[PDB]
Amino acid sequence: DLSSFGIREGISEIIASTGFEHPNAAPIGIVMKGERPFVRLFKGSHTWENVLKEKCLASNVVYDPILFVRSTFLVPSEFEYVDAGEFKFPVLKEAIAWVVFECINLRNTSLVADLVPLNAGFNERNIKELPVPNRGFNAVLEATVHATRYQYLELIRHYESLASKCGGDAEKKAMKLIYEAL
Amino acid sequence: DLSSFGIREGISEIIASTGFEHPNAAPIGIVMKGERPFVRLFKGSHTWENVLKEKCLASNVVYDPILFVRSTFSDLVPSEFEYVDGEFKFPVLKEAIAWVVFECINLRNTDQSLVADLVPLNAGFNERNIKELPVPNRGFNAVLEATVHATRYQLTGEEKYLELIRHYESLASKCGGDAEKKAMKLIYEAL
Ligand SMILES: Cc1cc2nc3c(=O)[nH]c(=O)nc-3n(C[C@H](O)[C@H](O)[C@H](O)COP(=O)(O)O)c2cc1C
Ligand SMILES: Cc1cc2nc3c(=O)[nH]c(=O)nc-3n(C[C@H](O)[C@H](O)[C@H](O)COP(=O)(O)O)c2cc1C
Repeated sequence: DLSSFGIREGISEIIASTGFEHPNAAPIGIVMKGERPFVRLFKGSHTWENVLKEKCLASNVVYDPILFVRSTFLVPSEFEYVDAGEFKFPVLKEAIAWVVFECINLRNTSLVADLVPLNAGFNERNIKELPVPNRGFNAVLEATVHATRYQYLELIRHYESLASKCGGDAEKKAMKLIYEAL
Repeated sequence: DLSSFGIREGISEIIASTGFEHPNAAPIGIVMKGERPFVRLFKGSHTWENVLKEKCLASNVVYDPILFVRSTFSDLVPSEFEYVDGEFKFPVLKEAIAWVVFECINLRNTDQSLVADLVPLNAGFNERNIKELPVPNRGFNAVLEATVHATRYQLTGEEKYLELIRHYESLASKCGGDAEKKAMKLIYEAL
């Protein structure tokens, strides 16, 4: 039941892990519009390269804005390996919940692929506080989108003030990290 | 532990319930920056009037964008609330994920706002209301922003705001589910 692992109606903003041979993480929206979940991957990214080669991707639900930003620009010790068929596949140690997916029906449009769930897990250890809407966290999320597009600088500058007004220390540090990264 | 009930560092966007004698709900940001949480209420609102008289307010954590927009632009009906416990009961939302009843203290005017610190009196969790895992969704986030800009459009009349609402409608349509798309329709109807 994908809903329990954060894969929900609309576009769920998660951190996608890929790379059996070298783990990689990057924010990705998984889309759910009534049928199988699917992804639309910008061509050229390591996520795109990994899905083409390996046809596997895992979702990682993350509420930490620092992790979102660091993954927009993670080292192997940050990943753990979980069962994906007879292979093991990297997910984030700090994931609240993960689902490993086989990527199917690959088609260029970006690269689009539908997702078939292989295995899923929940990390009780990782939920310490109750999630609550925070416009500062939302602002960091909008900044990472523009950062990725930039890879826009003017736009990132605006979100900074919302992150500073509404964010906690973690949102403020994440926004600092974006500024440093570019 | 307030973080267990959704009162976290920074400004937590919740729906505040107030009104011993007639329950009222409205989106409000509770601010936490190292000490007691506090609220900055715009003068003249129903939440403001109830805090002034009663000095009590409850946070309600809500992930439903429909309830956000309805509480912003409408009156929730008394059947949407339930009563929880010092002496006297106090209204919280039945659809709240988690609620905290606070005594409002140190009421002070600054600017065109009433500021109050918050001392928790009681708190609860509604297991029954968590059915899916929360996940960041830019459509939900767009609904939140659109509600802010819509209130400013009512302020100020500026077209700058209708243009922003249209951009957020676009994200709600792309990224949201059915609930977000319904929420945006309610914003439009309200305007
Ligand atoms: C919140 C957010 C959502 C994103 N969603 C997608 C997406 O669904 N598809 C995509 O290709 N890129 C998406 N991106 C952009 C990628 O995260 C970005 O290009 C990333 O840095 C690629 O890194 P990689 O080469 O390691 O895969 C998103 C970025 C942000 C911050
Ligand atoms: C996301 C969001 C956050 C808000 N935060 C506050 C706030 O913290 N303080 C405040 O006075 N009004 C805030 N508002 C505006 C009130 O929600 C709005 O004026 C509401 O209509 C008040 O209704 P009431 O008269 O029933 O109190 C916020 C609105 C939105 C949509």
